[PDB]
Amino acid sequence: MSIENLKSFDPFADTGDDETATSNYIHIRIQQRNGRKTLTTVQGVPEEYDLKRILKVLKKDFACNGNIVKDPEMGEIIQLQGDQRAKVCEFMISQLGLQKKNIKIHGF
Repeated sequence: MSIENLKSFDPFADTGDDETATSNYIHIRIQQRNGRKTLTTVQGVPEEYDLKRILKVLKKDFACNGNIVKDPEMGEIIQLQGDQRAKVCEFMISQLGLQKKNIKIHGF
């Protein structure tokens, strides 16, 4: 037998936030010719996900050609072809870890 030693409480504490610089966490530029061929570019991919990992998973998922390009603004614009825009955004954020601190959208 014991003397009031059941259901012991324990600490929990909390984490520590920290902001470096807000302006754009994920770039997204769409381009079309008012026809059928749909194209969408994206940038800001982390190191954990290379162009080969995104091109292999995208092409294997729903055949989403995810190649890379070099623009005069940076030189790493990941070009993604396919009518799965909302998908690339849902998969990018869901895979990035709920990243929405900022988004650089292009204006055509």
